[PDB]
Amino acid sequence: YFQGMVILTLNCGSSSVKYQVYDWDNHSVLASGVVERVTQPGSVITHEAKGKDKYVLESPCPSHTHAVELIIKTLTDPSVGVITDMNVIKAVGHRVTHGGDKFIKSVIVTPEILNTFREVQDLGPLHNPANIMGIEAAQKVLPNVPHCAIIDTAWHQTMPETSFMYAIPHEWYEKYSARRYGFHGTSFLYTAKRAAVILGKKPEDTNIIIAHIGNGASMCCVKQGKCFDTSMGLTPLEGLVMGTRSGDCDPALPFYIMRKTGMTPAEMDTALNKKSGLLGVTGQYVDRRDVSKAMGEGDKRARLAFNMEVYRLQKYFGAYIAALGQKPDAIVFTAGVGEFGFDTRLAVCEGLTHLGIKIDPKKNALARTRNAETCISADDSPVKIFVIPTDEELVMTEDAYALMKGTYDVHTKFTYSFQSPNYVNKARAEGLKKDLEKKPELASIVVKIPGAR
Amino acid sequence: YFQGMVILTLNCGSSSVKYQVYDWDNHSVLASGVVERVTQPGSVITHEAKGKDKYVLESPCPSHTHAVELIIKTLTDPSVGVITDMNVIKAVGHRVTHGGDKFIKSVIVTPEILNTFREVQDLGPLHNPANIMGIEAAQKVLPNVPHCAIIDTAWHQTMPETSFMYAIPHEWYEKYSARRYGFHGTSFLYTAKRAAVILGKKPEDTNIIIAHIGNGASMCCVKQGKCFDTSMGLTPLEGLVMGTRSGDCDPALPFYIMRKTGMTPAEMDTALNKKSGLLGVTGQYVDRRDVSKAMGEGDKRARLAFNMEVYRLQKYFGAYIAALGQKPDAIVFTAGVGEFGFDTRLAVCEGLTHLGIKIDPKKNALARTRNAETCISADDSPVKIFVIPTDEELVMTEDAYALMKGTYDVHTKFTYSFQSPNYVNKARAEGLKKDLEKKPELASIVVKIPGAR
Repeated sequence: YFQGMVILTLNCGSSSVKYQVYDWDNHSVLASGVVERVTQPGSVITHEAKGKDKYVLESPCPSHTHAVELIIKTLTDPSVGVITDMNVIKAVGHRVTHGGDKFIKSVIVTPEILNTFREVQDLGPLHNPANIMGIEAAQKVLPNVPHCAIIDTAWHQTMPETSFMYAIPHEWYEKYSARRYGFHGTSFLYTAKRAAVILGKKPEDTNIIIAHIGNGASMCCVKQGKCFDTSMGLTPLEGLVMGTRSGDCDPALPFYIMRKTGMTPAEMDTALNKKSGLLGVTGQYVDRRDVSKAMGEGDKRARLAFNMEVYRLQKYFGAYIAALGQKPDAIVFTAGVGEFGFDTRLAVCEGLTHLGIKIDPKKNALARTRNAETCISADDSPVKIFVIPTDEELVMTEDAYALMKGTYDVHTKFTYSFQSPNYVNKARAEGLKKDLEKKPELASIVVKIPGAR
Repeated sequence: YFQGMVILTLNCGSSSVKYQVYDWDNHSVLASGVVERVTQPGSVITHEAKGKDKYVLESPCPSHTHAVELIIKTLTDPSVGVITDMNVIKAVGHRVTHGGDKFIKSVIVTPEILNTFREVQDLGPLHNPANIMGIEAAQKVLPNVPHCAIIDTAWHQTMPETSFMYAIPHEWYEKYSARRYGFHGTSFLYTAKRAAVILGKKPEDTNIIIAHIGNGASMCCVKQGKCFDTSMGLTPLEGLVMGTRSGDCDPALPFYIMRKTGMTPAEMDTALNKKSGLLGVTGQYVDRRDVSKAMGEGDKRARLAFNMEVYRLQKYFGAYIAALGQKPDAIVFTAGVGEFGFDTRLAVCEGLTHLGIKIDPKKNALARTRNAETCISADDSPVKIFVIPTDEELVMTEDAYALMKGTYDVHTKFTYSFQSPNYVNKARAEGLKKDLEKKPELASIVVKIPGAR
């Protein structure tokens, strides 16, 4: 088939470049991978091509430009590559963490848009610099395609002022744009649209609450198909318990600890972002799988951390049920913990039965796959409970494709491929076949999509 | 009657001493008042004796000791005083803001207890110093009676670790006692016991949520008669919108503003505590009455502030309903806004009807008095809604009396006078008679107390 409608997506950190290559016309992920230790000694690419063994190559990358060059060379390599030449790529979608209130939707990057991103860089100091370096790097390597910014905060720009304002001097909002922004926008967008499909409803008629529980974790209250409130803040620090981030805390606590320790703002910022969360409580574990294993071994710090995560999730579900003003149609679990953390999901939902959330423990225990969307609520639960594995890369891919085509708009005026009842994820469909060979009962909880033919 | 069982209560700030004199055996408030501008030029006492016109006298008070001496001289004065001599006072109850996790209940002050308070002073740096100066001052003026500490954090010491731990390095808890403490303890204790009386239930069987909405504002989740969670934090800054405090905020926001402004921790701490909240949003108003009046005049900043307060209250009610694991027996509004802010109460409760909270707007509009406990929910509301005017001074009075007598203990093992169905507040009963002359329909919403004869 025609292989020339390929989209590259990139997510660049201070020392890494994650990539995916998507063939739009054949609806397939051709490859994904990561360059690690970018700007550091020992840079190394790990490249996973469809149907091939993992490929690993050490090659120095003192800059993000070297990392993008290494990706392209690997993708076009005759033996391990997946595209015939670099011109097979027709657009690049880049992750940008923070758009302030200057960006409500994805954009094609221009010099003026880059200047605008510089205005907001100070809102996302720990993330935007490397995202922008990645844009600048890829623009040099792939100069003849549109480079698009898909912005983690943009989904949340529908929040009303009563949700996004902090109770702070109004001049801090007016002069410094201090307000709640929220993150995980591509994940919430994707899972909100999938939830509408599963419910058989137009998005604008849906009222749902989504928990993206990954290493970073946040919740979104989706009222009439749009973000109404979300748990992260000006920055990704606020809200739920996370792997290394504190989430919610008395704003005066960091200042107290500073007076006790001598730490300065940047150090306190690092402690709250890199040494808190589950790692801080347990003293050693970031991954929820390690927390759960240690709890089962009797580790009281892990048991505490697990329970703190559960309790804060319960409180946020309660808060956002209140915020919705009505019973939600559904709650959604996504990201790694949402998809695999059956014990977290059980403990959260068992504490919410008086709010209409009734999990079925047998269904919940079966939902331990990234390859299927499932319903784990009891048949008669007032509120449906879905596990919807996310697909941030597909949002980035489709935004770049639609911007390149000229049809992209904000989601209240734009229709995504994955809003179709007949949308399929080819790689996940193949993985599900394998999952069902080993656990046939999983088939009984896969969602039944209205109108899917 | 015998007039010699008198208790003095004191609440000392950096420039003020508030006092009340309670005759225990005659169950009556003899006087209350305040010395203002203590330690400052123009110190002045305002003294309100039962049945008398307000008395105001300017008299220099360079120290809290001078302020306590002025109070005692005024109380024993032949024309404006209320007690024959200083030895009529048999105990003094002092407000202490912060007890850390070292104090779970009220105590008679000794030198060793004062040393222990010094260990925890750094947890309550903005409040404890003047509270302790007040103790030391009154011990010199009234050396022959017990001085008792009634501690705003103590009520909350029943919180379990899953509620009180922040997701921070465990060493910050272990070395610096960093955790959630909560405040308004005397108000929550009093109103929780009154709510149990009104419900006709033993306290240990009650599950209620209390909103103390004063200039400072916080909420308490009372599970099985004990604090389970509360909205203030390590310090009084966390949680609800307040007159000048921010409440909840991304912990990284103060550090961002610092980089934008040059402010240092103590200054940022002052901005978040003294220039935020309603004052920050509106730019000029602290009192909810001014916010509501300005909203009615069309002030968009006041309308925003009012709505932010309402919305955060809704979210906390939702969170604490979740935390309870069951429908609450009741929600309670108290303190000045809880007692008089009918518009806040209406807006909050109308957004919670799907959580069982059904206000009756006619009842709600009648509940604008400090002189009665009322029920403002619809007759068939799943969750009762009570307005219970608080009485922090009575808790302080009774704790001091019971400590002096030797019967005091933590509230799970001690019975207060106001747990009786037949408890009456004499001054409020007289004020209610006057309220009913002007608004007879108020009588229809006054609580009917089971077992009250």
